[PDB]
Amino acid sequence: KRELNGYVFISEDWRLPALGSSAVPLTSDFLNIIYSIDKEELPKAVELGVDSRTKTVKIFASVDKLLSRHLAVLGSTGYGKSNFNALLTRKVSEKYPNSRIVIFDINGEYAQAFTGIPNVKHTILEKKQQKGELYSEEYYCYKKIPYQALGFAGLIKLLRPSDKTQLPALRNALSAINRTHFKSRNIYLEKDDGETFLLYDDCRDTNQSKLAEWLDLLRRRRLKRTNVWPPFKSLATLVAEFGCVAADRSNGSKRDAFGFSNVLPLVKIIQQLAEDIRFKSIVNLNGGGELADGGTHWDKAMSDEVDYFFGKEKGQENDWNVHIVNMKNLAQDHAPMLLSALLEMFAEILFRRGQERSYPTVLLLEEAHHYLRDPYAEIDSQIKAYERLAKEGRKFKCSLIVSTQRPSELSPTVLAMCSNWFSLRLTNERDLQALRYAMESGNEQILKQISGLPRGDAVAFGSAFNLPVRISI
Amino acid sequence: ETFLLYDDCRDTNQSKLAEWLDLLRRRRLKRTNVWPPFKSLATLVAEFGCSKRDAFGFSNVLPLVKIIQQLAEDIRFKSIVNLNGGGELADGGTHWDKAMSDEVDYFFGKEKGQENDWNVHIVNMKNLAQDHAPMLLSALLEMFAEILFRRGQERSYPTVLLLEEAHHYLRYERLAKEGRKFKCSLIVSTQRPSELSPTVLAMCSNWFSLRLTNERDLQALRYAMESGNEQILKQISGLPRGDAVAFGSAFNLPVRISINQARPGPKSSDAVFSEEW
Repeated sequence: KRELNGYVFISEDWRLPALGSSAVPLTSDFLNIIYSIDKEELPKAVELGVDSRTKTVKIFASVDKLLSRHLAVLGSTGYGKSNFNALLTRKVSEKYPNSRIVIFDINGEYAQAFTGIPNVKHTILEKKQQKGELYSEEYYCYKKIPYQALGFAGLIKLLRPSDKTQLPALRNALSAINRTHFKSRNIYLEKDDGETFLLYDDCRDTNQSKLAEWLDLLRRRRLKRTNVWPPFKSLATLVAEFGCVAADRSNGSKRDAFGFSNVLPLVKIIQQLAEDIRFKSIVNLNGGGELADGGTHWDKAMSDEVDYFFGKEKGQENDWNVHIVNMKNLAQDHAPMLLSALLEMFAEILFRRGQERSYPTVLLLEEAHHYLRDPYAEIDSQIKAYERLAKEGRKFKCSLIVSTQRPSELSPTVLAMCSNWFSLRLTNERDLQALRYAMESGNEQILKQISGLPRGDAVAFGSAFNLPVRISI
Repeated sequence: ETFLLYDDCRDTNQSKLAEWLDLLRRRRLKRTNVWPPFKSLATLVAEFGCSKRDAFGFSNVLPLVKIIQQLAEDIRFKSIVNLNGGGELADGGTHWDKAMSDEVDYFFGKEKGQENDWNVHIVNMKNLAQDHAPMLLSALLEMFAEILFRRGQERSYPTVLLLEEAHHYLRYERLAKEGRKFKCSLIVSTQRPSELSPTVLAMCSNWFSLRLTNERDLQALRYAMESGNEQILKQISGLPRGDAVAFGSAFNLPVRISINQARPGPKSSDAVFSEEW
């Protein structure tokens, strides 16, 4: 209808046309009027593309409500999905140079087209340029992660003890890591008064009538602290030591073969995992760190790495705006177990940070089905972690962008939290059926159209768009 | 005389534990007056699961002790529920009864015939994680039902209960079937009616349906409707904002009305990522 100011469109379907009325099609001006957006969204809008039917009208979307909730992109990789993601990220970056975006890459394609943007870094798993300088190739730094961040629960999960009394032995061993004195091959210390404490390396029966009280005073925690982080082999020796000793009734010792028989799988798996090339190249197992007093050392060993990957809080200056994490030298076996461990820690840090200080964040995880779902197990531990991360993501300032190619393999609960959908061509039936089951703002016509979309054509529907439309880009 | 207990299957003082457990089961020991810490269950299970503590029967109870010790040091879980104890214990066998009754009386009001203070209660749970809401909320509802049964018909008081976003934890069902008998009412709010059990939608007598779009959700509504026709279900697929269709025992004929605005409204706080950039 025409008002004193201009043309306004109203969404209601309770009025019907009169009998005998003539019908005419619509021109470019009417499409412009219909597909427009409110005036208050003009400063917050971004160009996205043009419709594939008429190629005459430009369609804009409010960033605030597009990224306030979660977002998901579905399609086939290599047919324009990567181009769409790169274009969306690049267009987001240009409007606000002071925006923070983190990208978890799988193959080295997303870093190629991001050149010419201030505050761009790289990571593969030296020379640093000044602030404001653009980005070119051959400016890639190197880094890796040590095992101090995995934590008590992380080591428990990786070792997966599932027999006998292995669990209590591991708990006792891991409770005595801050008080392990290590040298080239000698683990011993003299006392302050003058008494000398010694340990042996041979696995033989020697003066074990006092080894029980040695471990007793170790558990009592009245022994000297340490200032260097012990190497990875320390836990193997510690777990081997426990369970082979016993307390005799009077002046004796016992070498129980059953205890060593029960313990041997742990040392076997530890030594098998220690010797590796595809794994040993990511985990810094050497140790040689620095400790802290007070007994609270676990928190910082994770906080520092969370800060390194994702940045600092408000009020503390940061130098990077876009941080692509390019990973290629990771075997397909260890990806779901290592990558999924990087998100629970981020969720915990987000909880600890609180509402008082927080910074807007955009995350662009790619190939979700590779690490969100373990392909050689049925345990849904990753499901709980992901859903807790998503739940905390809306309470605080965070937003995810899921990007997969085989929607059937994804858990059906994953698509529940998303609010907007971008879809490409799909050449299967199971993926379409999965899409229809767990979607919102549906329409049968677009669902039929998406079966035979050509190259470069995508559909969009959600809370941001008032009327679903197909765009070309 | 005192005897100690450990966890790591220690081969220490394995001579007289059998008579200790025999006397414990025979109920001839001394009773305490303080609540033990929650972590003691791990040691109790370790002791009861094995004149020598064999390691073959211990393997049969590994998952239970593992889970109970895993939940012990989880920071999120212990921020909502107490795990320290230290309370008064009465004399007899009614110690659980008061422990449930006092908390239930605190939460869901007091018994009729006694003075009360509040008339409207708002329970705010934003710090509770989504991985733990079902268990705690279902436990609270079960406690409420169990306390309701033994209070009696003549001692009950009317109560209206609102349950927002109810499909997570209503998915045991004593409340929905005894609410009428024990003078209690429920209001259900859910944006996905399919997840709700098919037997809970039948007891409702009035319906206030806003706009729905998914095809599966609308089919579940047709299955359990009892006071409506197919002529009005077509309007739901295109209802504008603020409009609703109502039908039930309180309406002579189905109607399509536009709801008013409440002043003051609720806190619709929404995060803005453009002002801070």
